[PDB]
Amino acid sequence: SRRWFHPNITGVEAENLLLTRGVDGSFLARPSKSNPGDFTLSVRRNGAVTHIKIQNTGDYYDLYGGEKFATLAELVQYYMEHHGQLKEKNGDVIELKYPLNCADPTSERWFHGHLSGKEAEKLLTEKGKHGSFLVRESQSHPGDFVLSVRTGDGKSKVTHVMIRCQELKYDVGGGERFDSLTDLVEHYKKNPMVETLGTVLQLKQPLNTTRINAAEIESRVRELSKQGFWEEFETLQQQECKLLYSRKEGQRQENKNKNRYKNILPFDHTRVVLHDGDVSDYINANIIMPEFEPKKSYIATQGCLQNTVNDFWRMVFQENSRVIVMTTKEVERGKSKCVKYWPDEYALKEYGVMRVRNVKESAAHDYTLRELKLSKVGQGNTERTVWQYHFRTWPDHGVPSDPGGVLDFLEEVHHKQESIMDAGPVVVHCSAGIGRTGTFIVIDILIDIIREKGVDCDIDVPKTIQMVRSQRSGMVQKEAQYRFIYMAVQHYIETLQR
Repeated sequence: SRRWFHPNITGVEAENLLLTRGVDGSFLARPSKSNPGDFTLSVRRNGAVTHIKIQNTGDYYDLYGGEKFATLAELVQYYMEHHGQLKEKNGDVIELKYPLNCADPTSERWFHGHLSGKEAEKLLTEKGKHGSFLVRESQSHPGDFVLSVRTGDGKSKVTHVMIRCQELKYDVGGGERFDSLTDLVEHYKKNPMVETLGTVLQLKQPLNTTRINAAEIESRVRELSKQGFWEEFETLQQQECKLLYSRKEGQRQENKNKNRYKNILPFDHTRVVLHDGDVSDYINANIIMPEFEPKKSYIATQGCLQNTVNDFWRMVFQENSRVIVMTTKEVERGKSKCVKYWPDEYALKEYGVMRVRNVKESAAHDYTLRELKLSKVGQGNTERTVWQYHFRTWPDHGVPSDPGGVLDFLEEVHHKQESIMDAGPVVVHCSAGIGRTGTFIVIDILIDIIREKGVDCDIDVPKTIQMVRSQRSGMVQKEAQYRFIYMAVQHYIETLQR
């Protein structure tokens, strides 16, 4: 439902498109062909198109020479409405007014392309349930399309609705003619077709094409590497307009300086709220609570700023967290991604009301473990041990070339968490708390399913990531992190089968 994203036009085609069926204020987004992994926002201005470059780093999105953002959709939403203002060479505003929509269905979850009617029915027979649907290119073979829906031994059935494609518009056989399959699908999702005898063709969810058996990940990763990692990742990105929840508190003027990046904010419905303060209730952090159709939870947060060290420790104590995961080096590559928030070994420091004492550091190859004792000043007895696992060897660009460093790291983290009864959520941070942080948390979630349920269980990487992204914006930034997640689960899986 991210309709203004054109998954493969050329920037030249994007110009003529904006100049012919757009007006001043029209815009679209497309992936950059010249800068793989980055994006171009094309905008019509004074009857001319300008192209704004957006870099997707492993930590955020970077409007070149401007602000950083968690997702494309949050970036567009910012300028279309909430605050924003995007300015010219001098100081004249470039206004984003009118999304120019794309008709390409190839990235949509429900779209399957070349597919027979008997293979679709088998797919819906097998993995589907009530309301599961898919859209394939026409059997009876014209150049039309077929909507296959599963409704309802004979209690269930698959119904095939044909979709006419006539002079660049789509329909079933009566009613409205739509500019794209996506508009058609969204329309008849909201207004279900009814059969002559009353059967309601509800469209409740596209047929799941991404869930696999965990024991079978080696073959799926093979298929994905030959359908493929990039297409699967783009299909997930195409779902980000469903995740534009409000971030008002982080947007309050009093909280602006508590964000390392002003537009990378915690969702209100999941943010960590600091109690018993002096505002003083705000930290850029979200509970991540995995849910699927007794568990381990996480706090995803940014790296401390100088003025937020004390609230970070307020958070750790309040939430009874006993394990921190730091995914960024102590000295990175010149610019601070996190202010040091822990004492040196055998030292101790007060942080506001909070006292912490570094009891011991164990140096491993890929990480340092710091044993810290946190307590409220004046009230030793509120004291508890917090174990800081500082991951040291994550590369500065890209992901690690082997995930064995991360897996051993997370194994230690998991056993420590398990050793403390009723420990609160594991704290995880990186620079903005979404990219690297998102990668570590998703990996640990999937590995946890396999630890409980064993190797004969169902895992679904895109849906797990979408579930995480509804609790903090832009979790898991790039395709290389996405592949890393599959790779990490694979090597974990071929260690239990051993």
